Amino acid sequence: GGGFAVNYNFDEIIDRRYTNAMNVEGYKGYLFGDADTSDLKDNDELIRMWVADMDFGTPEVVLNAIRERLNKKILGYTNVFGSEYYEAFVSWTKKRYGFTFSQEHLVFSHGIVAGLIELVGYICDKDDKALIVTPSYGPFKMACDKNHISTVYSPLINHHGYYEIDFDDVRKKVETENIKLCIFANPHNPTGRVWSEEELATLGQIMKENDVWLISDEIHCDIKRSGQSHIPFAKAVPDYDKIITTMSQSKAFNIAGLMFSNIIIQNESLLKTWNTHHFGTENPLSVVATQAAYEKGEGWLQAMNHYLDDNFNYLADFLEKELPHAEFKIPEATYLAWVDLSYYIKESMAKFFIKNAGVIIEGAEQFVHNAEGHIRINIAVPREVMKKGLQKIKAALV
Amino acid sequence: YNFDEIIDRRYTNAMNVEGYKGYLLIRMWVADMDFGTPEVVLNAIRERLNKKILGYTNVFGSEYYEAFVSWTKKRYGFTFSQEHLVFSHGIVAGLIELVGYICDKDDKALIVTPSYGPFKMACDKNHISTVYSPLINHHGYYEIDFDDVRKKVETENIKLCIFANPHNPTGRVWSEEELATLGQIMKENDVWLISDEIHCDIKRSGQSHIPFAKAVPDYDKIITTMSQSKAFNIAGLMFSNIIIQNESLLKTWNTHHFGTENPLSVVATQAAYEKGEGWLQAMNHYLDDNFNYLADFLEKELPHAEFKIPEATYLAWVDLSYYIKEKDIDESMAKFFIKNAGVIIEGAEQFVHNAEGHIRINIAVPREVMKKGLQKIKAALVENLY
Ligand SMILES: Cc1ncc(COP(=O)(O)O)c(C/N=C2\CONC2=O)c1O
Ligand SMILES: Cc1ncc(COP(=O)(O)O)c(C/N=C2\CONC2=O)c1O
Repeated sequence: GGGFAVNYNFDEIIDRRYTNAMNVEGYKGYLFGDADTSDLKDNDELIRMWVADMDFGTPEVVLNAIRERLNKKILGYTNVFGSEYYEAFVSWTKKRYGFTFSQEHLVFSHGIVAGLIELVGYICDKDDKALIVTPSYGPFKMACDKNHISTVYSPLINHHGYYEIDFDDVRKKVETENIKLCIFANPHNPTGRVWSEEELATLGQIMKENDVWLISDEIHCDIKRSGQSHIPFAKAVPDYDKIITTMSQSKAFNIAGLMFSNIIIQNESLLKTWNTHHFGTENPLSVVATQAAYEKGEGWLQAMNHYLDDNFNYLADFLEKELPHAEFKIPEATYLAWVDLSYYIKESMAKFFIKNAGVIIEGAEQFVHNAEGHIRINIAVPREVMKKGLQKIKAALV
Repeated sequence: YNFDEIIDRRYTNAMNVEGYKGYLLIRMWVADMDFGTPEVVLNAIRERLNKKILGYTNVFGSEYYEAFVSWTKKRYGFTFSQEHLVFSHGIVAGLIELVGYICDKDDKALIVTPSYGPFKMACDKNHISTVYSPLINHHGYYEIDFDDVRKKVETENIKLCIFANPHNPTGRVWSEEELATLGQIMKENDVWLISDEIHCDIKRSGQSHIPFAKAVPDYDKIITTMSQSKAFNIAGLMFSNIIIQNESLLKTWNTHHFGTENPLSVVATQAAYEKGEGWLQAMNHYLDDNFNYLADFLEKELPHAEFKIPEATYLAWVDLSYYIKEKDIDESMAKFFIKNAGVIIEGAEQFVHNAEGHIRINIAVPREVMKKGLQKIKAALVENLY
């Protein structure tokens, strides 16, 4: 059955020390690069609310699938054979979004950023340009950089944390610049928008009219407030084979470390390129984990989302009371809160909050453009941890 | 340990079982083992699952480095610097990336042949042309043609040599003298060398491994790749070591490399270094006994085949030229043996060049499986021969 009867405990404090977790160990390198961080007090017991992995356990249904695979004793060369994996994945997309795609069109990457890097290389020639809306998940730009593809930004319009696409701006840029590709988060990181069919259709008709490819990164699509629906870009715009879809269970099931992602490529030419040029076999533990999420993970994921919704409600009340000049809207999707602290801001905000709050967040410097004065707070943590972090953030701003 | 155990590989999406009607029944083909990954490794992965979260991971601090370098020191007297250790998702992914950084459009790569095929495919993926130096064959004992290598390096724009130490498919464990001589050629011509040492811990009693960078310590363009994937039967975990001693290339890697690591892959690999030596020694003893049977079997039952016990690997390289000519076999020997023996092997076609007439037999299998496979191979060859 679907996992609805089990009581889960999202309040559980799970120790992440001595696990080589980037969340615990690697904030200085990620946030500050090669810069000197000697001014940071090494012995600060930091509350982690930065990188997008969860402090909630990967559900036992997923972990038990990995255990059963280990019991088969050999961890040799693996690939996705037959149709069982495909059937599990398309069953999920059909059921949840009315989205179907052919088995031939499904290929695999070792995480979605690796997929983006490879895709951009195949799609874009040296003098082609890519468009992103801003603020943006940073690896969308890094994937272009890695391929020597220049990026153009279209800043989203912001009303008090409710963001929308400036279609006039996108259209102008697509028409006047050599834009070959748009990389797009549906739903959006860091703003949390769940795009409507109408928004996606409007963007799709700009892309079709201008022969622009669009990669829809839907990795956050199953993390959303109760009652929200997700519409895949390729469902909203079903008449264009240059929409590529990326989805995984990494975010939803807290298995980013397993590096196994779905890429749906509807363009026969690009698919041939992928098929003949893509190198890599698959990790058996990663594939069994992901398949287990699709087949068995429904109940747990619902419970996780319900708990997150209560965390967002607490956060909203907390900000209203304790930081009334901050601006926040509960996002429609993701476990990431985007908070405008422009009023309180008088060095990078990530450095500020580590030094002055003992809290690790992400700031404007992590989101490319159009992010001034904001932080991103990861609240996929026990409510008690979130409370402690919010208290420290508040103390530092006042 | 019970290396005789028959482990079911069906319903595990294993290439070895599902893929052979695609890469081109008793399975003796692709290089993973039918021996279980050792419990000391599996139990490390189980312990890591008990920590509940499988999030973003990298190699932090020095415990991994300490484990790996203690292994290389103990076993080969080889040490290297922590700063020079980076990671790839398997060695072929690492080769593809390294070739891209090292070589430009009109640089060529050199490989000795016969070769592991992905050495050439790593060059093809980077649009780098490959040049072949055929090894010299003395009745299944292979040697480098130093005259040929010297010529090719001097008279063509060879930027990189990709080298297997020990060698696949011939099994050669190169001597200090061989490595020193080859290294000096490369040093004098300013040629990068990638020494792929993935088979280095699978070797006969009485054979000792010398890393290329140990034999040739004063040339910083020797790159070493090592893994526990072959030795511990964990190729599915896709996690590999690369030792880059050249500061410019290391800077390029650190700036341009993308990827995090799989926590289950890292724990597994670290466990093999920290706890694996006893199982590995036992496995090697059992493999040696498989080779002794194979050598006896071929001498008695297929006397026209040419075969030498390989110094390393679990892979037997067998010249069947005599039989192919006498029978006028006009299909690949992998098709021949699937159809006529019900045995899957790798034919000459998988090994780039200088391979015609040979097959490669994987004998990292229970001894009774190997015996059954060798019986069927022999029967298909001697049918209607005197
Ligand atoms: C839009 C988007 N695409 C792709 C990825 C990568 O997912 P993977 O396949 O690597 O699991 C992320 C991860 N979000 C990152 C992780 O750290 N903070 C973030 O926002 C993301 O937000
Ligand atoms: C010399 C050499 N290098 C690298 C690899 C790749 O190892 P990975 O990092 O992927 O574990 C192999 C695997 N040998 C292959 C595997 O199948 N048949 C063969 O000959 C090999 O022989």
